[PDB]
Amino acid sequence: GKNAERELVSILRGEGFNAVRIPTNPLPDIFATKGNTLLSIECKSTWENKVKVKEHQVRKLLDFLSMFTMKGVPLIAIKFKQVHEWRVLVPEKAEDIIVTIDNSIPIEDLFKILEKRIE
Repeated sequence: GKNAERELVSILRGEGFNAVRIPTNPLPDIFATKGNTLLSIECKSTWENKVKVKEHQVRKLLDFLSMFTMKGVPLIAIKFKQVHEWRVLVPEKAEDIIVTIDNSIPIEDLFKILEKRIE
């Protein structure tokens, strides 16, 4: 998963986030900040149209956010290679989630929203 993580970090940095991959278990794949916003990211790349993220993976994203007094947004960021698009889902609670192209949004749509939330 390292190449996809590097690509995502590069995207986030291009978008003005300070983003870093955390070397590899208890921590998110990537975290990124811009202003008072902290993204806690599970990053996945797939040729399938869906990806399963386990409860404990989501929990790790949330626990990481709980460490900081920033406005946290947990994110499952998936490069859905079969549509050549990074899409994201913001987990609302720690549970098993199947992220699909249909229940995710383009990462650029997220960035558009975050631009408003930071503004």
